[PDB]
Amino acid sequence: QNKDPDELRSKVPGEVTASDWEALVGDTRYGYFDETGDWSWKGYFDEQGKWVWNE
Amino acid sequence: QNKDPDELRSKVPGEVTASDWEALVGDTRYGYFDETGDWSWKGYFDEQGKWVWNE
Repeated sequence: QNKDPDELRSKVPGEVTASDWEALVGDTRYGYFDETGDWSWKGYFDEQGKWVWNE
Repeated sequence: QNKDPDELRSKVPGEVTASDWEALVGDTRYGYFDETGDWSWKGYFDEQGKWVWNE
């Protein structure tokens, strides 16, 4: 399983890679599957590599 | 000379590092300074390394 929202950040600080995002695909803490069946995100990694939300 | 936002993208494909954002700092297209001098971002890089706005 994945880490919880407050804590989560990229394996390496300041560097976000495809793994940092793909680990989160399908995990409904971090997004949802839209009308068409397409993953959409509820946040993103910031310059630091910290995960932030949209709102 | 940063590219414009539709064309912009990460220096190394499949990877985003601070330097990719560092180049944008003080490019008013991509963020702005508040009155105390903090820089706010108007968007972020996505998994493909493309700029996207906080819509």
